[PDB]
Amino acid sequence: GDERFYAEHLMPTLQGLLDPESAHRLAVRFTSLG
Repeated sequence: GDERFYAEHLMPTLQGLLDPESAHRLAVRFTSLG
């Protein structure tokens, strides 16, 4: 794991699993799902 662990497990993780647009978009959907 290098290019798929440092770019596929770091970018979408550090800048996607808690991003104001990536994490908020995937969260708001579950928060306002009903």
